Amino acid sequence: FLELERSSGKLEWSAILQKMASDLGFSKILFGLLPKDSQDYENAFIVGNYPAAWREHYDRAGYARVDPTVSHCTQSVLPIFWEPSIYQTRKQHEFFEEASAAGLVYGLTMPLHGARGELGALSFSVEAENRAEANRFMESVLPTLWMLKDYALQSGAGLAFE
Amino acid sequence: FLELERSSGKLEWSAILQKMASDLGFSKILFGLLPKDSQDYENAFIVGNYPAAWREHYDRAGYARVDPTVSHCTQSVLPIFWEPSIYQTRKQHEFFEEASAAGLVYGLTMPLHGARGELGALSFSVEAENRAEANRFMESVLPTLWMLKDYALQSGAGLAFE
Ligand SMILES: CCCCCCCCCCCC(=O)CC(=O)N[C@H]1CCOC1=O
Ligand SMILES: CCCCCCCCCCCC(=O)CC(=O)N[C@H]1CCOC1=O
Repeated sequence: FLELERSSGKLEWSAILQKMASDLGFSKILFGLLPKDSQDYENAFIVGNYPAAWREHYDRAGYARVDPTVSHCTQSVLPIFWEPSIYQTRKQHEFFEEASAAGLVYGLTMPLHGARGELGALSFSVEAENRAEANRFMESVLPTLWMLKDYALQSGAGLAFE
Repeated sequence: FLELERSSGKLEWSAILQKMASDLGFSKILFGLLPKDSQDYENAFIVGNYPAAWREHYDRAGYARVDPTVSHCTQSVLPIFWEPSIYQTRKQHEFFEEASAAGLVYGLTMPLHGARGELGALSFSVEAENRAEANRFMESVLPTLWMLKDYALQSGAGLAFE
């Protein structure tokens, strides 16, 4: 964990975080953070290895308003796993359909709530045969991810905002 | 963890929170929470089994402004262990002495920061022969406490502010 705070630049920080997650079985991650009282998702500090095309489409299509993982993070500090049942509206189902196309079917999002009011999300996406297997994979490393999201929050907020 | 969300009142919640911690090896705990922008450290939402005489003395002496765990919580999301070196000022050394006499020698504080901008702390105090062994035992249950502090913050801020 230490290496995240004693890293020095965003490039290096992002690599380390990507490697920690990868080491926990996750090939794709996203770390997004907004400062206090903000809503400018355009100017949101973003880190990880989501497909670049998905990221740009996401941002263009205003999907942050449709993404149930985002609304959830505004309302809780607890993780949300990407289950069909979180995608409820037609919009959300079509978002689900596209997101699954970019290779984001299975995963979870840890809400991020910082000391200085920072708001964010750390998502981990995993590859598996089915949901039952994906969930086993995630559940096995869940207490580590839980520590990791707070470590990432503290060090990344310092990067993004100091 | 669910037993915490499935409880109805502060009475029931506090009993569950205290029993979990005890089952985990911690004889004393303190769960304190404030709403957003609050500085009312004395008139806060408090739960746990610290000695009653300690709490009364603490608040009356405005110890939340001296107690290093509280100032750390304002700035971070990461745990502060109750190490000798965190008490640096003379006022903190006199605090440390008085807390040691309440039996609060070995422990850690988890900073709490909620979705609706809640501010607080969840403390766990352990009885051990020495700081070597205490840190050892706290090390070994830290991933569980890490998950637990967020489950307690999410359900806690509910009962307190709704
Ligand atoms: C409350 C946090 C707001 C600040 C964070 C920056 C704003 C938008 C950043 C994108 C967040 C996501 O992209 C969430 C995610 O990982 N969704 C998964 C689920 C299925 O496919 C996906 O893309
Ligand atoms: C950012 C938090 C401010 C609001 C939370 C409630 C208000 C203050 C309540 C008292 C907090 C403590 O009591 C902290 C603690 O655990 N101190 C240990 C360390 C050695 O002796 C102790 O008593």
